[PDB]
Amino acid sequence: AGTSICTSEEWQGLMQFTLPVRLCKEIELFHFDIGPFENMWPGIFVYMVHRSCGTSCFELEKLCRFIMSVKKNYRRVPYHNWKHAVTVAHCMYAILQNNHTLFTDLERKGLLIACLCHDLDHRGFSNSYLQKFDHPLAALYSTSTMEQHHFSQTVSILQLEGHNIFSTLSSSEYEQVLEIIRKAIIATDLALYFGNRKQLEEMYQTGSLNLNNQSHRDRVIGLMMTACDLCSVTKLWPVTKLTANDIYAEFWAEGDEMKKLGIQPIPMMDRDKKDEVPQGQLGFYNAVAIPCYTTLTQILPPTEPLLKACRDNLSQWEKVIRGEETATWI
Ligand SMILES: OCc1ccc2c(c1)OCCO2
Ligand code: NI
Ligand code: NI
Repeated sequence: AGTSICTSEEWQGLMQFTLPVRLCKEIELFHFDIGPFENMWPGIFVYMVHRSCGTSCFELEKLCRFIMSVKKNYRRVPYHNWKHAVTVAHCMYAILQNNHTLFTDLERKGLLIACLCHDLDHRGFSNSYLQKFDHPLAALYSTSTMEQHHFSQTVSILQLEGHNIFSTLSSSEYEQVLEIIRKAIIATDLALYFGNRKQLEEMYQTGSLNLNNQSHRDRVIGLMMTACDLCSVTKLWPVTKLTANDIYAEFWAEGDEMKKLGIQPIPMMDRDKKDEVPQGQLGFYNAVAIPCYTTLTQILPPTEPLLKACRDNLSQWEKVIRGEETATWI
């Protein structure tokens, strides 16, 4: 109930934080895994913002309050949590650094912030669940239900005293950046990904894709958001596999609630159907992840390492299906 706010100790601590020198080099790479460095995650975000947008893009105090308050409004759920927020932001940083001048200063700061915020106050339940059981949120937001809520949470945090990192923008640039963030967060609704990707593949293959056309830009940015949101599938296999365990803990908890409401879940959400998981992953990679990174690589050639890693992980799920897995730790 209400919007949570960080403590003075929390944001002052982030302000004083210094990143270890060895990580500077690592943070630039797509395959970088934030996993082993939990205490450093908010500092890693400050560092990314500073490298991409400059140390004077945001007032430091407001930025540190914003970040630690964003952390506090992520819930202690197995997957859609603070750790996922930072992984997705780190992916966008790597895409931006590799394609820096294609995007405006306004886009870069808006997109890094949109990624950190894009799953804010997630409860561990899908849009499917919310709409099936008529949660109050599905009443307010008929489509892209959680994603409209995530944007609303983003705006609530900007409105806390001393948290508005965008105040110093011109009134016109302020409206523009909030629209960038809104569109980017809405785009993380995978329901919209399928149409967006299909349209982009068409525009690319006919050569009509034009980044000077606002509706095209919006679409490319949309696909960036998908690519960052799904980026666990572009890490090294052990990291990808561990994250999948977290995703499924959420799914299985949702399916458990459905059974309580008299309805059997989709197999993916049924903890009594774990044998079906590897085939389900194969279907997910073939239908979503591979086409996403394939199209993104056509449009932004330097994102190619995301696609190569995704392909390597598809191969590992194929090994699992064939019974060729080796020892795994949980
Ligand atoms: O982050 C990778 C990822 C996101 C969503 C998924 C997923 C993996 O696998 C099963 C369906 O949903
Ligand atoms: Ni989401
Ligand atoms: Ni997400």
